[PDB]
Amino acid sequence: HHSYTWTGALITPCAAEESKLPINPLSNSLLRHHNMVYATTSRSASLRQKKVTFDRLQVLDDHYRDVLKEMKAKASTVKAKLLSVEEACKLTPPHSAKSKFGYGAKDVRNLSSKAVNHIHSVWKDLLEDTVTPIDTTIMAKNEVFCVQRKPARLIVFPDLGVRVCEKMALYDVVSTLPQVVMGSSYGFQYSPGQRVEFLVNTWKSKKNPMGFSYDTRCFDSTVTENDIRVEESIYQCCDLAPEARQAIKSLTERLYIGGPLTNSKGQNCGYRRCRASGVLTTSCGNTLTCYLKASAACRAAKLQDCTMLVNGDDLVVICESAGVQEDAASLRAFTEAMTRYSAPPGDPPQPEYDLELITSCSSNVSVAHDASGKRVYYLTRDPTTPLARAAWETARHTPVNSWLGNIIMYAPTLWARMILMTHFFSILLAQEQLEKALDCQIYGACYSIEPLDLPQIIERLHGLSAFSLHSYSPGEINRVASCLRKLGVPPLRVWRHRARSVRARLLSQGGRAATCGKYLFNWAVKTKLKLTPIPAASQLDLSGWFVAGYSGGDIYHSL
Ligand SMILES: CNC(=O)c1c(-c2ccc(F)cc2)oc2cc(N(C)S(C)(=O)=O)c(-c3ccc4c(n3)-c3cc5c(F)cccc5n3CO4)cc12
Repeated sequence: HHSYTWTGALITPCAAEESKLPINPLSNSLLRHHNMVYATTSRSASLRQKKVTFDRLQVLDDHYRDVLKEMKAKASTVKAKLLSVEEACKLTPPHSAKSKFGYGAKDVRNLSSKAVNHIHSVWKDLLEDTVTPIDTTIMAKNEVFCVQRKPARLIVFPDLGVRVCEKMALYDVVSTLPQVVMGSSYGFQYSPGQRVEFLVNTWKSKKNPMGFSYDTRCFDSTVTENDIRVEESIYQCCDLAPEARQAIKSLTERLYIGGPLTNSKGQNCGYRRCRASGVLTTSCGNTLTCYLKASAACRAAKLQDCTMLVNGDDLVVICESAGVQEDAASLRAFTEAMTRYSAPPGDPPQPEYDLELITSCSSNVSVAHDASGKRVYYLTRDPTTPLARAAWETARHTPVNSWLGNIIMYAPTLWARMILMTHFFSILLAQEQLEKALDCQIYGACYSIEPLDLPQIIERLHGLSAFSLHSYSPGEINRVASCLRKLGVPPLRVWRHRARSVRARLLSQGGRAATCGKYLFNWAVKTKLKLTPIPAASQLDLSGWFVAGYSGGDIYHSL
């Protein structure tokens, strides 16, 4: 019952891999301690192979099926549509992996005869054959990190044409079903502001609250054949088209339950009998399965009035405290129940009695005050990885503009404001590329964002508060200042002076650039300005952004 089977054929790269941090003329103005930033190469694969390969034992009790019965009752109310070849195509990222059958993401998007005809052929094959496994490619992910070295994380994905077909059958399912099944617990519906709003309102809803995060070790590898089959039965509860029922049935048996692994060179690396990293249903499946096992463990553990938040594999449980000795006991029962459902933790879960001490998705809640002195809750994180990736992106132009994702995800934070905005606007001005749109991958999907749109984007994701925050927690300020010392990043005082300049430079540019100057760098001035909401913000079409998450989803959005 192993998560993976292997042959001995190595996981081979598709290109040349740079491990050591590239050095520009701009590099030293951001990060001086270069020997601390590295990128994971395919050389590291053999170590992840070991970690992600283990046997899984599942013991399903009455709490599991009781919760499943309920999830299916909600699922039965969902009606989902079969996406047109044209709709799924228009949802393909432009720099998505090409097909082995002579067409690319650009071909797919422009609706080329060659591309359209193959998608039609793969779809037909899906409807006629429900048993032949579908091949997948195994790739080592080249991600940037800081010291104190991780091995290369792995991505399993099917051919371009299968990804278009997954979208036709399940894009509407993954979009509408999880909120119906999980309610306010489906994390992927919330904008960062909506999420902080949810946790606080939830933390407050409890007379005496206790919360904890639960992180399963290699969650993808803990997902079993029953788990994947159980998810299919949730999808099949929807009112679907017969063509969608068959295609979902086919994709499950032939791709989702598992299949063979192949490298870039095309050698059989082995077999997968667990969750694929690069399938549409990764984010959605992991959310439903994590919620199902967690909900059932709460019952098992007898946790009092538990509200939870599920985001893929990241889980947070906020419940009514029964007492410190009781909560800590209840927690070990939760872990024991979880373990039985084949989802044990990496490090054990700790009960927390302060919302600001729970960490999930590498983030935690913090406080600052808006212009009028009012306490404002925002999500923050340790700036170490965002800053090390920003240093990598200072010298190398990447398909993922980590820093732009970071600015969009963490606009109200001290560090995103003072360092990421300041540094990258300085670069954009120098290169005259403020108006040049950038594809940026955020925790799944790909977004085409024009930097000039950051003020209006931020206002709709965080509010005007983000441009007015001050009086940050000392704990936050110290986490940031220690990180800057660790990485050799100039002190925050240096960034306020540079920001005054970038601000002045943006204002002298007029229009949208001056709107970027006025709003993003208003913290830098002593003689502040009282900001108003931006007219263009309400006119931005953010439909389909936060309806759901799409891990290996291969989903694209534009403005
Ligand atoms: C179960 N755990 C949680 O729900 C999260 C917790 C938490 C839970 C309990 C706690 F006590 C303390 C923290 O913090 C999170 C931070 C998160 N960010 C990284 S952020 C600050 O919102 O941008 C996310 C998250 C996950 C997936 C996403 C996004 N965000 C996200 C933002 C985003 C965007 F701004 C534009 C476009 C796409 C976007 N996505 C697409 O996918 C989830 C969580």
